[PDB]
Amino acid sequence: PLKYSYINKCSRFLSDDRTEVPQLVNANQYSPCVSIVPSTVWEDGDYYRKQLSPLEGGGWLVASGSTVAMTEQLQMGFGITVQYGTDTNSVCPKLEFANDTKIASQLGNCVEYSLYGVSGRGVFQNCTAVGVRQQRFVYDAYQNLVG
Amino acid sequence: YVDVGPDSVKSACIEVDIQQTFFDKTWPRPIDVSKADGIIYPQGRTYSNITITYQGLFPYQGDHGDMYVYSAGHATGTTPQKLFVANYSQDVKQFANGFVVRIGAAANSTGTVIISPSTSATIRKIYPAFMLGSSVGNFSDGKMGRFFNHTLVLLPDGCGTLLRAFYCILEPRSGNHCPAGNSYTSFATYHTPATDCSDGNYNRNASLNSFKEYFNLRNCTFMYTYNITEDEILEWFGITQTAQGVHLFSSRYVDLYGGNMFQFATLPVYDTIKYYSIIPHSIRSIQSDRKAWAAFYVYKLQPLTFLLDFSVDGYIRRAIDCGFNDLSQLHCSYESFDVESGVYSVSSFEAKPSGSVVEQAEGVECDFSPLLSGTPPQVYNFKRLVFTNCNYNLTKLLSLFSVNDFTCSQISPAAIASNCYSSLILDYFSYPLSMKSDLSVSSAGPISQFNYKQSFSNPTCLILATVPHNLTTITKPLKYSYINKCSRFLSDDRTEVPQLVNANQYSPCVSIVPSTVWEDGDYYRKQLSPLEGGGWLVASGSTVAMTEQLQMGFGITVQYGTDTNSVCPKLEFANDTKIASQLGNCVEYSLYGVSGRGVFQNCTAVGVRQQRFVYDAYQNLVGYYSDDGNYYCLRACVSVPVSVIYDKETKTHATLFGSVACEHISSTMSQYSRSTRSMLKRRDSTYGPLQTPVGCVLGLVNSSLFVEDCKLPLGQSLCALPDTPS
Amino acid sequence: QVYNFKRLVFTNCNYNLTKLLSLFSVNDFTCSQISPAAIASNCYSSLIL
Ligand SMILES: *[C@@H]1O[C@H](CO)[C@@H](O[C@@H]2O[C@H](CO)[C@@H](O)[C@H](O)[C@H]2NC(C)=O)[C@H](O)[C@H]1NC(C)=O
Ligand SMILES: *[C@@H]1O[C@H](CO)[C@@H](O[C@@H]2O[C@H](CO)[C@@H](O)[C@H](O)[C@H]2NC(C)=O)[C@H](O)[C@H]1NC(C)=O
Ligand SMILES: *[C@@H]1O[C@H](CO)[C@@H](O[C@@H]2O[C@H](CO)[C@@H](O)[C@H](O)[C@H]2NC(C)=O)[C@H](O)[C@H]1NC(C)=O
Ligand SMILES: *[C@@H]1O[C@H](CO)[C@@H](O)[C@H](O)[C@H]1NC(C)=O
Ligand SMILES: *[C@@H]1O[C@H](CO)[C@@H](O)[C@H](O)[C@H]1NC(C)=O
Ligand SMILES: *[C@@H]1O[C@H](CO)[C@@H](O)[C@H](O)[C@H]1NC(C)=O
Ligand SMILES: *[C@@H]1O[C@H](CO)[C@@H](O)[C@H](O)[C@H]1NC(C)=O
Ligand SMILES: *[C@@H]1O[C@H](CO)[C@@H](O)[C@H](O)[C@H]1NC(C)=O
Ligand SMILES: *[C@@H]1O[C@H](CO)[C@@H](O)[C@H](O)[C@H]1NC(C)=O
Ligand SMILES: *[C@@H]1O[C@H](CO)[C@@H](O)[C@H](O)[C@H]1NC(C)=O
Ligand SMILES: *[C@@H]1O[C@H](CO)[C@@H](O)[C@H](O)[C@H]1NC(C)=O
Repeated sequence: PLKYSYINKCSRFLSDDRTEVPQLVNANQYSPCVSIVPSTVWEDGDYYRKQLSPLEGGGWLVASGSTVAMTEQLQMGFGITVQYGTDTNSVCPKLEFANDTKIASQLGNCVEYSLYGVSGRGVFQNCTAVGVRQQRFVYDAYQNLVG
Repeated sequence: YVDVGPDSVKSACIEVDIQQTFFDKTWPRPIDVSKADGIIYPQGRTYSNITITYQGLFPYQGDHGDMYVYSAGHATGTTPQKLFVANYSQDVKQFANGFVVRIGAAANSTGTVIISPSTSATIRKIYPAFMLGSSVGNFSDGKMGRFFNHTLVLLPDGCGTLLRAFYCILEPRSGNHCPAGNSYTSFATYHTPATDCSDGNYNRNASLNSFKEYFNLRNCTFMYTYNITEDEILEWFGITQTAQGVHLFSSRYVDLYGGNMFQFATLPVYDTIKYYSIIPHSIRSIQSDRKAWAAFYVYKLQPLTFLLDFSVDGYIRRAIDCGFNDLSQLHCSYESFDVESGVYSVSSFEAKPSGSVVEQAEGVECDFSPLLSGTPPQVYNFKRLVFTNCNYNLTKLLSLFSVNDFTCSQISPAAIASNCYSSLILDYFSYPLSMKSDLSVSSAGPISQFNYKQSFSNPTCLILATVPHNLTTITKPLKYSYINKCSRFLSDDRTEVPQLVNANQYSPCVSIVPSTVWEDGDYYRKQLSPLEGGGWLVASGSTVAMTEQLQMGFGITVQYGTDTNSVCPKLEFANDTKIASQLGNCVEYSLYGVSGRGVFQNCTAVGVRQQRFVYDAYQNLVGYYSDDGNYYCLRACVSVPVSVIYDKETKTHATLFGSVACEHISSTMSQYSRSTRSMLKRRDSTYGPLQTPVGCVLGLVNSSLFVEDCKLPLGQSLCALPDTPS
Repeated sequence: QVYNFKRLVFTNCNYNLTKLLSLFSVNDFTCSQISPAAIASNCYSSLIL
């Protein structure tokens, strides 16, 4: 980027032009003020305003931003999060299964396991097939895997 | 970007006539929660026949939904004419934690054409279209629902066997009857069955192209398609949004028969949805070829708790909305669909609150002129202003400076501005912003070690700010200065006693330190008096360069009280229209900034007079003196206890309101308990309330029978008989 | 820019994040509710960056 930049203001002016209320960003979501802010901030302290319609509840959207000088090598940041699902846990590290043994039946002992990233320890048995298909995991009222 | 295919052959569109009065119908469809209608299956797990409670987004049991019906447009004779559609294009709704819909439930039945209802045509399922996005606004003709940026588009295309979805930018068209044209009425889409959906060649692009005739796609970033096959059976569908993106659900893929939702698909879009609307559509079919279509419905979702009856086959078959009734509350508490017969307690009524009155005031604007001129103090020299009896508007003060640091411990900053107090105290000082890293109310920096501290017994706030170029009556210190040490030497010349500053007090070392520190690292000493046991006062300090604009800080604390609360925000009492002496049964109130709710009564005037309020041994307000010379007593307000008689043998119930008596009873309650009490009304809509010696009851019937044991005694001699066995 | 975020999500897939990490020089790596090593070895319904 020409300069690194960010929004340092995002609030709505009350229609009576005195009172004002801030609009803090929602976790994991874009702030609403992005609708008026330019893709980069052209100059430090740049600001913009939008009149708001009675459909919008009135007032003026107000926003501003600030900048930081560019560098010879780009500097970057990342955010990383993960989500644990139940039958959707298909994201994994590449498998190390090569040069091992056939799985998973042993029957056998109550062997440690992971299925689609769901860890546990236990023994398996030939069973019927209660409800319901394609949910993969089955649980009791006590939050213990049943099968 | 996405290969949506070619732009429309013309910018022109078919004219749209609004025929909405033809479409007004009353065909409500309340949710059969007992049938698990509209239930979304839990994510990723399944169960045996055990019943478990669960929490998630769900429809309300009593919701009748919103109804929309698609219909044929105008055609006459053997050919198509102009569209005749509903005004649904104007129905913008806020997104509200998703929704679910009912599609085709009226299949294999007959109804009417609606636009030409005399035909009495048989009805068949038709699939809905929608648009979602973060903003809406006026069309250049002032029409409702124009959209901004990119929006979700969901449309069946041609026959229902194909479903499409997109994320793209719409563009208005200047053709006649189109959004940038000035002949525009309202947007609509259409299908033309005469050639569309040929049996050997279904027209997969039919609906998209009619959409394209009113808008030009730009920047399409996503597209999806899905495979569907025809089946007139009812299907459920819905939408939710999470930080993982939008999710789509349907009953068709897994539980076509039972209707349980499953997550059929997901979407990559992470833009938050703020608005939702239904896309209007019409059939271009020939006037003798018209076909009526089955009704379509929509239902809102909310994060409600439900009992769920899983089938041994893993389908949810029954569910209980816990908040639907007091009866439902009982089932949820016992985690079952069969509570043992008995009398049971249920939650009480809130007793019907009403609008506020206040007895605050009075006073004059708090003079804040000491801050408007001269040089502010060094960190150990603080100025203080005590404010009592006066009115304020702190935002007026905020306009005078640029604030570079705002923080408030133990109180929101909005509240401290709006709160009324026994006192308001402001400390103010010069402060370079180079030192702002060392200052917070909890900071370990030398500024707080030796120059200033605040008590935490009272809520506090802090402000750092600088002077605007038009505030030059305020002036700069030669240098900013601070004490970076304060201790006293012991008289024996081997040890030293540190002296951290006390909260809300000047450091003792100020008595020797100069009004400014002449040089960085300067130190000073004074011999201690013999009354102090001798030894030497010691202090040292440091400086910071002067800056182009003066930099300053503020400390704010407030003091709580009752009849001493004469410091308040400026107030306006117009159109209350009355305050104390106006009753009332439950009203909100504030007296001198003391909040509460209750009812007042004209009474005596126990002492001590003029002491403001009056309290019991448990610190609850008892009553209050007023400037009308009248003592008011306060009873707070009185809640109504509730209980329920339940007869599982006949599956019937009845209720008791306790000691409250039927004189405060009304057919509906604003007081309030649970969203409905209609289950009682199933018999009691037709009868008056009945007073009993214990209390007023509903649906009891005064039989005057004498029975030795009801197994449902109401206490005293009261006894509710079960109706006779089946 | 920080108000312009780009997001990647991953489902159904296999990874070796240390090979990804080799492409940049990291001067700050921290995490919460997970060790920085375990986030690479744990399996998930999604991975979000
Ligand atoms: C389902 O749960 C019930 C618990 O109530 C188990 O008990 C049987 O339920 C059926 C259906 O109500 C009755 O007809 C039987 O008489 C019940 N058995 C007994 C001993 O009371 C039932 O075993 C469970 N089913 C499965 C497949 O686990
Ligand atoms: C599922 O949908 C896809 C497209 O969304 C279908 O794919 C093509 O469908 C046309 C329609 O006649 C065929 O002529 C093509 O040969 C199909 N392409 C293929 C099979 O690669 C597909 O037919 C649908 N149904 C399925 C997979 O059962
Ligand atoms: C009316 O439509 C319903 C679906 O809306 C039909 O229900 C299906 O009918 C078939 C044919 O007998 C059954 O095998 C299925 O079990 C039914 N349910 C499905 C597919 O979910 C019903 O038969 C139709 N009735 C008439 C008279 O046409
Ligand atoms: C998004 O919408 C806002 C108004 O809703 C508009 O000002 C902004 O330019 C849009 N962003 C685009 C078109 O990239
Ligand atoms: C335009 O938007 C405003 C904002 O609420 C709305 O009240 C009005 O009905 C719309 N149409 C016209 C023609 O002003
Ligand atoms: C037990 O498992 C085998 C395979 O391990 C399977 O073929 C069989 O169907 C199962 N038993 C029953 C009763 O289904
Ligand atoms: C037509 O649109 C209006 C919105 O202006 C809506 O309130 C009304 O319910 C619609 N239907 C009618 C008048 O039948
Ligand atoms: C969208 O189209 C516009 C046309 O002006 C172009 O500037 C932009 O790069 C496109 N964005 C894509 C293809 O993501
Ligand atoms: C004079 O001053 C010091 C204490 O400040 C002490 O030496 C002496 O006792 C004082 N004189 C009298 C009479 O107290
Ligand atoms: C009611 O209050 C007024 C003063 O506001 C007083 O004159 C009057 O005696 C009071 N009445 C009773 C019954 O206490
Ligand atoms: C109910 O019936 C008894 C029987 O004598 C009668 O005395 C009483 O007045 C009736 N009504 C009420 C409200 O109890």
